[PDB]
Amino acid sequence: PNCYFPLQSYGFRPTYGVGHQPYRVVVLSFELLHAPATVCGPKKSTNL
Amino acid sequence: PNCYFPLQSYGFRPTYGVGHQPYRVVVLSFELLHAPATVCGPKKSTNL
Repeated sequence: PNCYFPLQSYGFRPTYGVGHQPYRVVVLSFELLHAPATVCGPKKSTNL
Repeated sequence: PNCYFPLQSYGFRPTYGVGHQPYRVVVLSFELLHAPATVCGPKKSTNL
C-alpha cells in the first residue's frame, strides 16, 4: 500500500465476455505530404 | 478452408451478456422535403 507497481496484467484465458476478449489491434500511420513516396498502391503504371 | 459461406448465424439463447443479447432494432426514414405530406402528427385541425 502507498507503493504500487505501476503496470498491471492483461491476463487472458479462453473464457471472457466480449468486453474482455484479447482484441488484436494494429494501427497504420501514414505521412501524406510532399516528398518522394516509397509506398504506393498496387495500381498499374500506364504508358506516358 | 479458403471457401467460406458469406453468411453465419445469430445463435440466440436466453443466457448471454448484454453485449450479445437479441436487441430488436427498427429505424424510421423520413423525407422532409417540399412534397405532398401523407404522414402527419396528431395535432388537431383548427379553424381557418
